[PDB]
Amino acid sequence: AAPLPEGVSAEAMSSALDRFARIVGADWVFTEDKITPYEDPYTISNDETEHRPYAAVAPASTEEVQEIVRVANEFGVPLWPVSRGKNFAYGGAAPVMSGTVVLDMNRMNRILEVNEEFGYALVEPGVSYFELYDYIQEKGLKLWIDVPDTGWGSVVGNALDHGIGYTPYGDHFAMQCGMEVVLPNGEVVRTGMGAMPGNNTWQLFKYGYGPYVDGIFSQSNFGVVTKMGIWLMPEPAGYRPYLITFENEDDIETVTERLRPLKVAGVIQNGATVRSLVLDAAITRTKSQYYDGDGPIPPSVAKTMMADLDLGMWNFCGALYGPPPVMDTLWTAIRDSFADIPGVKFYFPEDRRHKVDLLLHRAETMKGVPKLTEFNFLNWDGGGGHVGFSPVSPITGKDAIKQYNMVSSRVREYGFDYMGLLAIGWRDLHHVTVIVYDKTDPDERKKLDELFNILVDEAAAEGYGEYRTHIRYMDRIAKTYSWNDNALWKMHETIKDALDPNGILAPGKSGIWGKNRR
Amino acid sequence: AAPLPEGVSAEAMSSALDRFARIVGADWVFTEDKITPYEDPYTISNDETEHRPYAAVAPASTEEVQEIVRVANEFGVPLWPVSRGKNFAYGGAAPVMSGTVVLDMNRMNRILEVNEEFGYALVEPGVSYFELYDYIQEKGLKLWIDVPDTGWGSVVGNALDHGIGYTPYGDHFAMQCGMEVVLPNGEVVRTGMGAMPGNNTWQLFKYGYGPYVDGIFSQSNFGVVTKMGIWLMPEPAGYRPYLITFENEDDIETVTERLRPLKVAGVIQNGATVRSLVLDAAITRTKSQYYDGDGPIPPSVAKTMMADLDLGMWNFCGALYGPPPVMDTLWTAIRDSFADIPGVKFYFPEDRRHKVDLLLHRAETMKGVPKLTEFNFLNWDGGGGHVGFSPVSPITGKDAIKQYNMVSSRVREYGFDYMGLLAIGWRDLHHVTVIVYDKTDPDERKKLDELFNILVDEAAAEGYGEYRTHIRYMDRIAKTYSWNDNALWKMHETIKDALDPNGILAPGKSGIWGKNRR
Ligand SMILES: Cc1cc2nc3c(=O)[nH]c(=O)nc-3n(C[C@H](O)[C@H](O)[C@H](O)COP(=O)(O)OP(=O)(O)OC[C@H]3O[C@@H](n4cnc5c(N)ncnc54)[C@H](O)[C@@H]3O)c2cc1C
Ligand SMILES: Cc1cc2nc3c(=O)[nH]c(=O)nc-3n(C[C@H](O)[C@H](O)[C@H](O)COP(=O)(O)OP(=O)(O)OC[C@H]3O[C@@H](n4cnc5c(N)ncnc54)[C@H](O)[C@@H]3O)c2cc1C
Repeated sequence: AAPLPEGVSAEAMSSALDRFARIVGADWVFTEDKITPYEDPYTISNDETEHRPYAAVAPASTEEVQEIVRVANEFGVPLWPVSRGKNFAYGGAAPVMSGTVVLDMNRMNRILEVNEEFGYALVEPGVSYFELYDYIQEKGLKLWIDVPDTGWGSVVGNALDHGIGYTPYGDHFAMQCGMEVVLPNGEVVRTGMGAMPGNNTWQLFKYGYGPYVDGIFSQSNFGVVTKMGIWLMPEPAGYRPYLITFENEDDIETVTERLRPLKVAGVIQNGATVRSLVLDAAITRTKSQYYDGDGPIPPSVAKTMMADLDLGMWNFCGALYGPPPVMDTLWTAIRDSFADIPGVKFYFPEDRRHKVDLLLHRAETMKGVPKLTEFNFLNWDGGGGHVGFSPVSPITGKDAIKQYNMVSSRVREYGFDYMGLLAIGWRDLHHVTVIVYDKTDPDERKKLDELFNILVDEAAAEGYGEYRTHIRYMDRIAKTYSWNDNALWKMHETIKDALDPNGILAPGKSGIWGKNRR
Repeated sequence: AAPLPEGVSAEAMSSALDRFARIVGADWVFTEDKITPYEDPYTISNDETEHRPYAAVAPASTEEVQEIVRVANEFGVPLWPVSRGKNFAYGGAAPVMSGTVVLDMNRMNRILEVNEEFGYALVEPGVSYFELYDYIQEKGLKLWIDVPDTGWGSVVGNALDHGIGYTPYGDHFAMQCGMEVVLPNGEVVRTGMGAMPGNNTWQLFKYGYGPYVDGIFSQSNFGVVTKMGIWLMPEPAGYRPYLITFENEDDIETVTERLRPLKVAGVIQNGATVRSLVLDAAITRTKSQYYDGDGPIPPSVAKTMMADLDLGMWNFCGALYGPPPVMDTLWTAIRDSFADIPGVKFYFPEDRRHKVDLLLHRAETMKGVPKLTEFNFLNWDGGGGHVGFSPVSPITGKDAIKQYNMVSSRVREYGFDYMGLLAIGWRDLHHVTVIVYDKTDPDERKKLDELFNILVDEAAAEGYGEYRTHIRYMDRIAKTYSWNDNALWKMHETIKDALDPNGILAPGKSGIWGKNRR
């Protein structure tokens, strides 16, 4: 069902696939029926010709990657690199442009080094959070990792896409240090201290000397990353996870105001996440257990869910790290910041009367333990796919309540339950909207797509721009960053054409196309 | 005395200078006698044709910068951008290539915003640490800045060169967020959230969307930065600076071993700096006050200096930040790490019996107060210039003692006093050598240059590479990063040729030349 990419003959694509099998072995080129796991699991498009991978190649080594790229250049065949291809909600493993060949690097799954005394790992793209965690536990190394939830994905791939987690080390790409890259011309480079032969500092110091370029290979089609370093947090002297609940939907305004100073100054040591009722309820319950109506849940049902589950309309999870005197002092500051809000409640794990419970689950994540759960937002409405919209805004009550109002209104009018959170990294607020939908139903897919377009449009007019998005929306989000007639993308295109003149790496990633396709 | 740059006619250079004065006004083009402050203050070269600026232009605004660059392209005339041009020990304001016109941006000195609730500033390149500090004190804003010592320089220029300071915010470029850049083609771009019109998040979130490119404009000739954001630390709830001295030169091995875990885990909240006797003595004394010999100081004199000044052979300055219970807990951990070393002593300010004193001075710096001092290493030998060599290494005793041994041996054999420190950022050790010399004396200049070359060569063979260097050595340091036949510089050159095909921005910065001069 997948078309050849525009400009590429069937002869060309056939020679390429052939030379690919000479490079990796015939068993490691997939076509035809074996392509289905490279499809987006959470379909949005109703046009079945969109975002369709033609083929996949799975190399064993950096140098194989290089040969493939050289062949790609030779026949004009475009590649879409994935590390493990678990980018669910963002298109999974699927390309922007139909007919692109997937460059699957899952087989390159070596943990090249884990260093306990300097707190780092050097990993290939195939390495999962589960495998890294399991390695560390197995060797008994006193290190924590930082994981998404749910905890599927590549350490490399998630970091390159600017992914996040729930410890002090939650900004994954900020913790990156050193990479090896195959450039679009097939040359291989190492960044930072890795460009110096005989260094023992690749993972100890980011910059090296000269222009700092690691960042240009994140959210990018400027090269293929084959090795990447990441800093790992030493196991702390203590760990106390907490949940603060708030009774009223309006509380999120004053909560955000109080969060701002604690986060700017670092009194809260990890990202602060304040989740709406449904998002946290969906960890241990489904909709049909509280309401049989087709549409979003009414208020009386909300109050029932709150009483059963000991949750609020807003649910703030964070954690304390370090020696008990430190944790005690920080807690005093945090708790005092919220004590005077009517209806507030404060919980540590021992205060949770349920044995299967939101805090108990999130406590795992904020300690860097990768988990899958039986229930999460995906099962709230008995199944479906999801998409997320997570634009950046200032940490103010005004911005938080305005986004909650704007988004919840539209989401509910479209027939979806509102599932949103307010996330704070350091100085950055994100109102994150999660929309679960029936990806098998074309009428729902249309509604979802339309809702998504409108949410982005209306958010952008208030000055809130997206930092990470699905393959289907990459062009749209790029057009948000339109200052001076798209001057920044004009520079990205200049760099693209110099590094990749034949435009063979992931055409359209981050809205970057290349001279032959612009 | 300054030659035209190679390839540029006298006609061409004359038209350019003319059009420059049409752009900025005739009063803001300097030539002839007014060029002398653009010379390197600490001459190394004995060839007086090297590193000589032909002229200087001082624009008032971004858009003037753009016009200049467009004219530079038109006549083939190369520019060397400076923010304030206080890069002393690195060449001052002077270019790598003689005949380059200095683009002096000192007049662009607006503090565009200082935001107390979100802890940031947006500054133009002319803004000094002194001016930023003075602004904040004047408005009574509860923010600290992070300053070099001595505290001259541009907030922008120092950060772009990967400069450092002495608070938790000591990695200046890591604290950068958002910039405006004039590209070598004269187009203007804003990075991150600044590329979205109507954002209020330029200084709140680094990435924006897509490839992260801010880094490529650091230590670079890829564009001219005209505005830059930087995060500022909220004033903490307490501040306790300390000095730990060690009696024996050999102690630095075990000291580095003990520093490693404290720094990796962040128990020490700022950079750790362990300075040799002379470097700290030179803050309050000169050589001739303790020894009249021409050569380096003997051991008996060292012991005299230690007893007078309450200093050791090694002197560790750091500081505690936050609420007293936190500072108390961290101090316990730090002090216990070193208590068992024979001859160790521990001081807070009230324990220093001298009123003019190393700890009292460094206490200012580790609180982000910019200062000049009457005495520092520059006056140790009655005057001269300086150069520094600060390569990266792992935080081990073995690496520290090996570098101390290697460097002190050669430095002393050349007739200089050893002045060195062990600096730790987070995971990175730097043995920093400071060499003070008589920049007026050509025999000393020759010795210094030779010593410098040899120190770099021998360090690099042990796997220790430099991250920041003088204009004279930029090509040399680039050749350190030589893996895969200089593959990283080959990529930098690809980017240079695409962004700057006429090679008019700072030819030779970081060893990056451009097609017309390679
Ligand atoms: C229920 C749910 C919860 C989620 N929770 C989180 C969360 O808490 N935090 C979070 O950050 N994300 C979260 N996500 C998003 C996503 O699932 C994770 O971020 C996941 O870790 C990303 O997949 P990956 O690691 O395999 O990346 P990949 O799919 O391997 O890579 C992502 C993209 O990066 C680029 N890329 C990858 N590898 C390379 C390479 N080697 N060289 C060049 N470019 C490359 C490509 O553009 C690729 O499409 C969630 C998703 C869902 C569905
Ligand atoms: C005694 C002594 C002590 C020192 N102590 C320290 C210290 O503690 N910490 C430290 O970090 N340094 C230190 N230094 C080095 C130096 O003095 C400082 O780093 C100083 O702040 C740098 O000068 P500047 O800020 O004006 O940078 P500039 O000279 O303005 O800029 C430096 C370089 O960056 C580039 N550049 C600058 N601005 C731009 C722009 N807008 N766009 C593009 N490229 C640009 C150019 O390559 C330029 O040559 C010390 C030096 C001496 C002599």
